[PDB]
Amino acid sequence: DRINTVRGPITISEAGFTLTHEHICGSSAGFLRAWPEFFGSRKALAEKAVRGLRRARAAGVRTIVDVSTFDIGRDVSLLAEVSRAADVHIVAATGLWFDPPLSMRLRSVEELTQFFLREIQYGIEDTGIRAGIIKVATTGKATPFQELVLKAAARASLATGVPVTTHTAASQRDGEQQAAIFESEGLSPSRVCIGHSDDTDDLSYLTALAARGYLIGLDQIPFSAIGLEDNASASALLGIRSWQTRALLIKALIDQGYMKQILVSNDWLFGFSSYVTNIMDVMDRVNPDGMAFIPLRVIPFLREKGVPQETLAGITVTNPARFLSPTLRA
Amino acid sequence: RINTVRGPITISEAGFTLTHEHICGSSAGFLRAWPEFFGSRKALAEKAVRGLRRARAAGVRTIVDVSTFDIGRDVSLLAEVSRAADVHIVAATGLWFDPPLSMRLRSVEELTQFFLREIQYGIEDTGIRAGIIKVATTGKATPFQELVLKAAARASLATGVPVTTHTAASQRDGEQQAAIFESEGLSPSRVCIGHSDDTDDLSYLTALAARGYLIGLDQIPFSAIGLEDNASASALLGIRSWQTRALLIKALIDQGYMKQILVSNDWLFGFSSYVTNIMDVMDRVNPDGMAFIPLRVIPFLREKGVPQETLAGITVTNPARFLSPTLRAS
Ligand SMILES: [Zn+2]
Ligand SMILES: [Zn+2]
Ligand SMILES: [Zn+2]
Ligand SMILES: [Zn+2]
Repeated sequence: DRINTVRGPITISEAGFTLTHEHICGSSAGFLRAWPEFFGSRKALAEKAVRGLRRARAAGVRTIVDVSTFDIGRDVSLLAEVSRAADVHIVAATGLWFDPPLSMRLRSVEELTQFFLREIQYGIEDTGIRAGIIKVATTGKATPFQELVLKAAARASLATGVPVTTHTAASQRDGEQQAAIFESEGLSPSRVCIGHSDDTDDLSYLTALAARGYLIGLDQIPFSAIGLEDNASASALLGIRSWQTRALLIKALIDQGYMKQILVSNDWLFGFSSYVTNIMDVMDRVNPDGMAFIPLRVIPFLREKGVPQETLAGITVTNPARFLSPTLRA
Repeated sequence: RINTVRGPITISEAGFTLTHEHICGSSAGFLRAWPEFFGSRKALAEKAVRGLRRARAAGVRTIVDVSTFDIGRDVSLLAEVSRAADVHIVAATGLWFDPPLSMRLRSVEELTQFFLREIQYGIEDTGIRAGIIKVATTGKATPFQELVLKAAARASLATGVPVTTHTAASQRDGEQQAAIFESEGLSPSRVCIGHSDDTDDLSYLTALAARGYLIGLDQIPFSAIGLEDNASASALLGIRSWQTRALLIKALIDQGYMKQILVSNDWLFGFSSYVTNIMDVMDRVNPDGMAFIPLRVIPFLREKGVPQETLAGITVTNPARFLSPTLRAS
């Protein structure tokens, strides 16, 4: 009956409209503290984040889930600062993404389980801030280390009730192997979001996962390099499908009967250091609305396509609350 | 003056100096996220303080902690143990073998700016300035490692701070490193070619020394003799005896290169980037820790006929000439 945020526990009712896959800053462990000038300054980054969260809040957002892991350079002290300033709840994450350092890559399943548990049950670093979600990643068939991470995430979820959310390459149908590994651990699909699922046009891939009880993360809705296709780096990151094509997958899954299984987000951020230097600016040029893109553009778009407001409130309020509220078994 | 974690020191203050050491071999952010890996931060600090006090009692006055950003260098911890043990510690900038994406994606100009920040401004928000630049290859340089070497040469050329390297001596890495450094105009007198004790190729070593390079014979206690079937320890430590490594010091002395020699242990008080208990295995191999050089190597060389004055030149005179900022130490 409580969800952990960077400001402490909140009720299901307090979470309200929740974006389930976002970032304050996509970076690397230790990088923000070592080279804040990469972002102009820590101050400038903080300011940009407060502005964006305030705009999001004005558009209706009440909570974001920051799925930045240790190796995404998650700085929960920065999260707490911006959450306070903007009055938007922020759920922090544990887990590991694609850039684990050696001190992580060398660890056993038992050790990784202890680390994820520490961040959920005790706190992150010395902040006392506890993670409310576990983030994991594969890009095609899991490496041996990625298997350890998936197993450890499942075990941490099974001991705490905190859910697991994933990065996939939806083209490579990764959710299928992620699912297989989670189920081998006894994890309920009700505690798992298969993320970046909006990157495919193969509806049958999505429906098969949904039929199994998985949550489906349609979470890069504004990602498109339409208008900048000759920007190789931007095209690689954003793809060449329109935001409308991505958004229409939400309607497609509603129509199949899977509205309760849908989670929607922007996968936005206010700083971004793990890619080409100015990728943040390019992204802002693509989507000036930032995190407010879902409420301001996507919801009205789906309404115009015939989706009732009530269904959209279900997807953006009810589903996230059911996903996040700790349980074995949602 | 030479920048230490406690402030700039004069040449006269440096005394007996171990030029390639670590307080803790880890990964960026790792110590702060998972201090229990080390028992606790307190336990790690106590172990480091005990170890430095032992080194000091054996005559050590300064160590150069060549831990980079990606070795998880925590300069706040360095300052803490430096003050507690009364041993000078020089901190490092540069990059080693585990750069995260936020480093790997950076250009030569951006890396140069980062290294310069840590030398001229300070490390993180601590105001502690680096007194050396650490770089690394394992065989032929990767494209990224080339950028790191070029950026290190540029930062050295702007500041007078020297560059020290990790090599695979068996692959004669020193020759490519030298070539890249000189293609940037760097004086060999500002460069220590490190881990040079893992070779029997005296002609490779003397050729470099003759060109003005400093030769880092810096892993003298590294040996898995008595634990050869420990795959992980033998991979890290090798099977070359400590006596063989030490006799290379005498070999270079006997060929007239005493002024080009730098000696050290490459020791540490915590180690998280390898197998979990590697620190224990290492302490079982070399209970003297950083006091191995003064307690074991020096008397061994004395017994082999090397005059004390030569050993003082190597352990006191050479490191001071190496560390004191210049563009040409001659
Ligand atoms: Zn992702
Ligand atoms: Zn993301
Ligand atoms: Zn090394
Ligand atoms: Zn080292």
